[PDB]
Amino acid sequence: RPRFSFSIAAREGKARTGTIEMKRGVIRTPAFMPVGTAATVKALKPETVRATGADIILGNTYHLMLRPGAERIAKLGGLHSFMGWDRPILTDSGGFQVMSLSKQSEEGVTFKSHSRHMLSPERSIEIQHLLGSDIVMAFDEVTPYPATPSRAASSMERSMRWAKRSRDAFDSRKEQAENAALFGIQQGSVFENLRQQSADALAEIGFDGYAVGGLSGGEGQDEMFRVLDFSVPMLPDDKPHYLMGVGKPDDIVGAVERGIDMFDCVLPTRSGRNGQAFTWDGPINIRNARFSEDLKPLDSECHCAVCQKWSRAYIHHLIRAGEILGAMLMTEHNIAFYQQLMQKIRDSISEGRFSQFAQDFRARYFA
Amino acid sequence: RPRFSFSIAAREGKARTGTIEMKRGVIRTPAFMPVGTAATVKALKPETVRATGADIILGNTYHLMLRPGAERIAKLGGLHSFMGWDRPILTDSGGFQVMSLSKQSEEGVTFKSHSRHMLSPERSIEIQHLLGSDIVMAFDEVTPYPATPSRAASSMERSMRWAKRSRDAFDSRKEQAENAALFGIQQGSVFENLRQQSADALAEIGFDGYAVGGLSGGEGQDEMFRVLDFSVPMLPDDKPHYLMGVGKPDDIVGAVERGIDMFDCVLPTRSGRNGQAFTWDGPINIRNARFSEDLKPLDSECHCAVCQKWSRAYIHHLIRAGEILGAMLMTEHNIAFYQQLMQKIRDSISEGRFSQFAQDFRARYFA
Ligand SMILES: [Zn+2]
Ligand SMILES: [Zn+2]
Repeated sequence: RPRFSFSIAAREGKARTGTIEMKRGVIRTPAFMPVGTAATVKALKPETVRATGADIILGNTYHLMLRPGAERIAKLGGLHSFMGWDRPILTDSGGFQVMSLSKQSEEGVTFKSHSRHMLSPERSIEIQHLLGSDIVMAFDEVTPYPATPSRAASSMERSMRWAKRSRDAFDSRKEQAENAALFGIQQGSVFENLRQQSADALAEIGFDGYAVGGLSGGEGQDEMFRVLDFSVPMLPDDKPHYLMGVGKPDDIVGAVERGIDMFDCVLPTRSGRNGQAFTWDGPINIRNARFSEDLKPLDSECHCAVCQKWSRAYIHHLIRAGEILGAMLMTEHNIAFYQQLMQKIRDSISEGRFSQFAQDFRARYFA
Repeated sequence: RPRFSFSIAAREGKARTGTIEMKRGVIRTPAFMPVGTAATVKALKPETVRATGADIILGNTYHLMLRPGAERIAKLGGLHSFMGWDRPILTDSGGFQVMSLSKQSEEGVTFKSHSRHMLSPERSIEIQHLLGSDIVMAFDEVTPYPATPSRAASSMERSMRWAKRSRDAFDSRKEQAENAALFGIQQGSVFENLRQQSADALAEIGFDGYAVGGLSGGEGQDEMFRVLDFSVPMLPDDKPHYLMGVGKPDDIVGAVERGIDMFDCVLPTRSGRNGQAFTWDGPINIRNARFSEDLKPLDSECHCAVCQKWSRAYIHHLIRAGEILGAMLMTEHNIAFYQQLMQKIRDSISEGRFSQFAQDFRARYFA
């Protein structure tokens, strides 16, 4: 396989289905990436993550650089070997979690662990190298929501300067440039002209893929969709489009309708341990008393191992009791659900019936 | 298969190896039973528990009757169906956890949930029926350690009265009597004559197996072994001998040397989630800094899936980070370790080299 190849096999309106080929394997698009925070997809063995259909996982650079540490992971053979996942890994740059969980300047950011630490385009790319990441995210500056036009512009500008620095850091490391891919991130808040300026700048630098950054931050789905409506067509058509941190099933469906090829989100894992299970008739909270003697599976059609073997009543009990197996089963189911969602999307695009799928999906999910 | 058949295939001194055949499957003896507290072996799917080599698990009646409730489990199809374990299950009577976790009389005990509840020989046996238990423990009275001779005697007497009541409750329920087995429990603290009186009384009532109750309560291994020395030969030779709540590896080895065929204990599960891993060179606490860059498996010889795929360094990280996968891997390893211990014991008895095994095991484990 090549370092990186993205091919589109089929289209319907703005939606695309296809594949990204990388050395560690093929990624089917549109793709959903389970989140590995600190070198683990919570409550699942890597074999289980794969069994659900995941082709790629995400790793959180901020968490890894704190614990167990980037240099340490490299000493130990890199993230894939350390955690037992041998397929592609996308790493974020660490910058988001800096702002939400942890001194800012043109050089980068210093911060204290939730221990003093530093990140910058250079160090970020370096850390992702040390981890052995297959898909490297450029380091950008977070743009809060809402942001004024002035501040959105200043920050987008900085982020494009940081994108160039990311590109150069990445390219100067031969091992990294030969074996990994680099994605740039579009900024500009909700403003069309800034989104265009950002797209243009990223395209001129040139990346293997392009993320739409800065959304799912409080603006709500209508605004997110309106921004996607004009922002995604600005990106190069022949490269992957990644919508960072977007994961409700209806968000995913609408985002694919607007040209997005890749997603990540902690909802299936997070929501799973907390009691929320996804179903084709909408989410359920398994802790509800209504499930205490319900012998049905979490979902009536789901092909996952959990739905083949255990009842709502049992999982209800486990989660009420705070048992680890409850978290394990809920998580496996929810990630499997998401992968079946992605498969149905891929198939429907390939068959030119994605519009009808989106309709059918919503009528039932929000019934 | 029959309701219950115990056959001894080989002997060495007081040690025995053989099999218990029951409707739900064969149990290899000497046997170690992973503890399913509230209808789950903590952090493991039943398929994983089986993969480690377990033939039978234990269920805690006290916990189940509190949550999710005995009647509820019966409504739902019984414990095996509810939790996804289709091999034999031994249930305790609930009485121990009453005294350690929750009004006492000749009738039984009432207590408040850690909701007011009640247990007695009759209700205990009934609850174990509702759960669908394959091996039913008679309901007895706990004898604290230390106990005076007078109190040890009074309580042992009560427990033998309760043993008769257990036997009669069990036999009066045709479904239970035809499909399950009933074990009696020997009491008498550390006193030989009371242990003899108890053995005699149990044998006269007649049970499918006989537990040595009242040990591993603070007396320490030397005293436990001294009591086993005279107490186990008092039990019928042709039925299983169960030592309740005994689980350190050296305790198990010495107990088998004295005639015990069955064990349960929460150490491998409990100790696992807390960081303790069993090895043939002795336990280790994986949280220790010494393991942060150790690429070796938990144990150099262990055949378990954990030791084939992950390093000490990774598990170290997971447990330090409070990740659920750390608990999963530690537990799978420790239960697998215990099952390999039981296998080595079985094989060595079958080959007439158990004495040498016990020697070799100790010299290395306590090196
Ligand atoms: Zn499912
Ligand atoms: Zn192992």
